[PDB]
Amino acid sequence: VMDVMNRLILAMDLMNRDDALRVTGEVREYIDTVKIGYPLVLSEGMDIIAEFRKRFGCRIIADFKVADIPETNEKICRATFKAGADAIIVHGFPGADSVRACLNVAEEMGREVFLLTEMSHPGAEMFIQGAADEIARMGVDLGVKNYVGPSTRPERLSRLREIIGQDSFLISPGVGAQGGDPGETLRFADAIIVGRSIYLADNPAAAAAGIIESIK
Amino acid sequence: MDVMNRLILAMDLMNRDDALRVTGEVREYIDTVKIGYPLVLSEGMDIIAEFRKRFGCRIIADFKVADIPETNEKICRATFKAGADAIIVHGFPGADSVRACLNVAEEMGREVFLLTEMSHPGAEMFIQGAADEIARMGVDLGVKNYVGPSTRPERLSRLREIIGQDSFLISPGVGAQGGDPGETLRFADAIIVGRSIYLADNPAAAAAGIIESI
Ligand SMILES: Nc1cc(=O)[nH]c(=O)n1[C@@H]1O[C@H](COP(=O)(O)O)[C@@H](O)[C@H]1O
Ligand SMILES: Nc1cc(=O)[nH]c(=O)n1[C@@H]1O[C@H](COP(=O)(O)O)[C@@H](O)[C@H]1O
Repeated sequence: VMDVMNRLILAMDLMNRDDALRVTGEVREYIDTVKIGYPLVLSEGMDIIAEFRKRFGCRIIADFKVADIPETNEKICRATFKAGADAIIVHGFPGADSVRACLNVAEEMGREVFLLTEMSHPGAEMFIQGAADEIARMGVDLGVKNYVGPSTRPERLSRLREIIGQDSFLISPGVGAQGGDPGETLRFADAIIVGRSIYLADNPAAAAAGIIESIK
Repeated sequence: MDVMNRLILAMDLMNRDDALRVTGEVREYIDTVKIGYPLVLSEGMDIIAEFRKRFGCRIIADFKVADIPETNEKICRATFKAGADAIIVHGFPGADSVRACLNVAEEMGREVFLLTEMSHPGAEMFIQGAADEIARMGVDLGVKNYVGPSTRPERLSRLREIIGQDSFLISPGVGAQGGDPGETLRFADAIIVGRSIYLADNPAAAAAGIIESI
């Protein structure tokens, strides 16, 4: 599994290059793993992945929540890995053929898929939650090794960990701004994802150091 | 929206030169192009403005937005700043996520299209069982534009029933995935067609043939 420094992944959702680079640079002593999503990529281009690599030498997880038909999923993954992403986040809700298409590209290109089962926001309770245990089981059956589950629902995060087993790698968003607690989340997740609590702080380095101290 | 010839081109070529050439070849037959992540992630969001400049077509951004409300609002902002007229959003992440997109679209004078049931086989596993409820959620939220599957005309018909004749419905899965253009247009206002046109020997003839059948 990826060795995430301090078990802390930065969700870099700032939307301009200058701020995103500044904040990431400020927290680089604490965090070697950066999640980059569409807010930054649609604002600055896929070449932002290259810039981050060049500047920081941090692993990059492309949080693209890939959720299309198998053929389009393959293309999205190929474009994403071409750009230098280490891993990509894929939705499970569209079903097994869609997830398999992503896994096939990742195997071909020597990269990793993270399967998003249950989401962290309240609306996830409407449709996703009821499918999430089966999505997770589908992942295990497909040979998925890396998973994403919600900090905001510790009981659900615990069930996801049970389903995937201790050997699988589990990362969890919803810590801080959405209400999840870092220590409680780390009972089940290998690493926590944190965005606004760090990138909106007056001193992102101090914010990162504080979270890390609180999980020692 | 008034889609010329009820035909929307799904421009999923991944190289700017091919995408512009092929779109140029079929421009006399369309006025609406769906641009997705294959082209955007390969060539940049500036491709949208380029399509507007070259073709003056309407642009639907097929981004199947599927994040938390806060991230959804950022995605929609970036997308509309790039010049998209509309964005496709998944309904399965629930009402708050959809609402976030609706809010941004209202601010910038654009439209949200709600994707309920998808066209590929895997849609049967989780999406299909939720699709009617997702459509009723769209109705509650005041969504006027929807996407449903050409490959399952009874499911497309049901979607039309739920949303009513006044809502706008577009449908992918025509051609390559097995959906029929004429049957799909019994229920949808417009069909989305990708590979059957853009992978054709003669894309212009492919489009003209389709339009001849409908
Ligand atoms: N991928 C995600 C799946 C999810 O269920 N929840 C979630 O917040 N995310 C993402 O994680 C990050 C959470 O950031 P924050 O709430 O710490 O700011 C954002 O990039 C979200 O888009
Ligand atoms: N947005 C979609 C929802 C969907 O359910 N099926 C689908 O194919 N799409 C998209 O429509 C287009 C279908 O293209 P083709 O099958 O005609 O090549 C592709 O861009 C897909 O990503």
